[PDB]
Amino acid sequence: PITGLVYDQRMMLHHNMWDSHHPELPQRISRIFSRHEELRLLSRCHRIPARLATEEELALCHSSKHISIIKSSEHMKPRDLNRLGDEYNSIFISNESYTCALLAAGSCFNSAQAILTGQVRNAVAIVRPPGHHAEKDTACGFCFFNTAALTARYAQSITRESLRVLIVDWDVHHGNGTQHIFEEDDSVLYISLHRYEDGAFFPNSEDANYDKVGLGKGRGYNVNIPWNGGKMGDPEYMAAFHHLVMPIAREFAPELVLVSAGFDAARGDPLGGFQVTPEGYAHLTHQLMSLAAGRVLIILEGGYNLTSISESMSMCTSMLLGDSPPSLDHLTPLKTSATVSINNVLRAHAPFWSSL
Ligand SMILES: O=C(NNC(=O)C(F)F)c1cnc(NCc2ccccc2)nc1
Ligand SMILES: [K+]
Ligand SMILES: [K+]
Ligand SMILES: [Zn+2]
Repeated sequence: PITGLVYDQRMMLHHNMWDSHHPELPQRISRIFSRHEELRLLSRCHRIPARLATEEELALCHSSKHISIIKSSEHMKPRDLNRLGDEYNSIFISNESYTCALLAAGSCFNSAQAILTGQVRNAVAIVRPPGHHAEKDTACGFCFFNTAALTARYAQSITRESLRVLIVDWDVHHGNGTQHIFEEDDSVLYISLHRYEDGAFFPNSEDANYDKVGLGKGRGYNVNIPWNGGKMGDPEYMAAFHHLVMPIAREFAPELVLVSAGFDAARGDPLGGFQVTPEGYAHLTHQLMSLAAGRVLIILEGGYNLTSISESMSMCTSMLLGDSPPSLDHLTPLKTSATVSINNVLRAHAPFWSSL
């Protein structure tokens, strides 16, 4: 019963040279690492090394053009870097960005390999830049390559092509990239909870609504749980897991669970406006550990309050290590709109999931 942990300080070299206080800070990953140290969680984990993804690995989800453009930024002067970054929605680029993104992806491949070969039971990946907004052909929302989507394909590449991978994306934003990449795929079940506001929240697309259930062979294998009109917190997320995430996941019977674990739904986050607590995140993790024979990989996505994300992700790792869930606060009655969101998803997915 071993928990893997990957962290490599080289991943802080990706930085914003015009706005050094941009919220996607290098010290996001070092602060999470430090909090694992001072909670004495780090020494309880088995350290998994980082590595670069290869270009061939990137091609599992991304076009050759996009790979070549981000790759070319390593040798760019600042004027090129600022101009290229401005070609995307919410991207900054430095000469180190490409390498950091390769390290983020490769760190997760190694963690997935360790899980799948039984060297560890589960694992946590403290990586940046994040991934779930990255599309097949473009960068977006602080993400260059879709680390979680790539890890699901990497996992299938070292097992069998049809390995059932569940991606739970509890970052406060919709994983537009992850949805698109697997939208026609029934071997990767994508479940995202996100602040939506009828499309008035980044990434600002109706693709995130509950009626997008997947396409072609993938119909039923895309589950959007969109939040509207309400500062959601632990009661709402517990309810979504009880009514939607856990029943669908158990029916799917994944062989590997990837968490796109953004922590910007956390209490205190400057962008998300939500109030999921560190103990809420522990319970969400503890619940996901009842799937896939405990084979869970927690991948850092967003989350921008350094104290909030450090405590929040440390508590997830505590659950991975087998610690008992901390007690939740008395769960207030669900915001009315949250009940409406859950009922809309239930109606959308009852046709495909008999457990609903
Ligand atoms: O937090 C986000 N996405 N969630 C993730 O996990 C990500 F890290 F992969 C996010 C992405 N883009 C934006 N654009 C707007 C804006 C840019 C700069 C500052 C403040 C706002 N916003 C929020
Ligand atoms: K999400
Ligand atoms: K899918
Ligand atoms: Zn986010």
